[PDB]
Amino acid sequence: GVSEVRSDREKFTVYLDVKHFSPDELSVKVTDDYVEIQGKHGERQDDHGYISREFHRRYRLPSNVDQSAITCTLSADGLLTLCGPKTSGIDAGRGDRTIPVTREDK
Amino acid sequence: VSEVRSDREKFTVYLDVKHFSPDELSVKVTDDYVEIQGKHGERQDDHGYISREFHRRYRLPSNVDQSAITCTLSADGLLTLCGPKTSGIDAGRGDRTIPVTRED
Repeated sequence: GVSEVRSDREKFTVYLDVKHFSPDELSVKVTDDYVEIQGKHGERQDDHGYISREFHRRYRLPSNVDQSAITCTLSADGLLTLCGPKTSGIDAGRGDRTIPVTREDK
Repeated sequence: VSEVRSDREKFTVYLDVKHFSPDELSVKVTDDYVEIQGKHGERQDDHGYISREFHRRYRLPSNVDQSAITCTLSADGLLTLCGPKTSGIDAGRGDRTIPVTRED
């Protein structure tokens, strides 16, 4: 559907279709071992109509994802990709933070 | 997800609202527009949680009888709004809340 999670020995990946949402309309944060994605997008419709859509998603993070290294990219086609590098050892990089939503130039 | 039809007899809106239970939907006529809202609180899904809200507005043709607009919702989550057209000036005009009826 709209939301898929993948996991291999190197990383944890979330793929979320957010078609028509702009980077400025998306907020991505790490909060309490979840990645939180919030979006609100409005647009005109035919004959004076209007549609607004809002959502709030939380994805549970495995303990071995390095929260400080999570990235978020948005494609032209509206695919949001969250990438969470996995780590071993002592440095966990755990902590709440705001993740920049970076549009890729493709 | 949306389609609007408008012929000499009626105005019809088809809208996919599959994520929303009937009680999570509100349809109103406000200042000659139809406003449809869907809102649900945090649900659990396989990977975490999700909440959603939408607000969709449609401008009504001046000759739709607002008082006669009906709204039904299919088991598959398709909303159908229908309003007959009438010739009389301001016939049936007025803000109202339109109950979303289950089709079964």
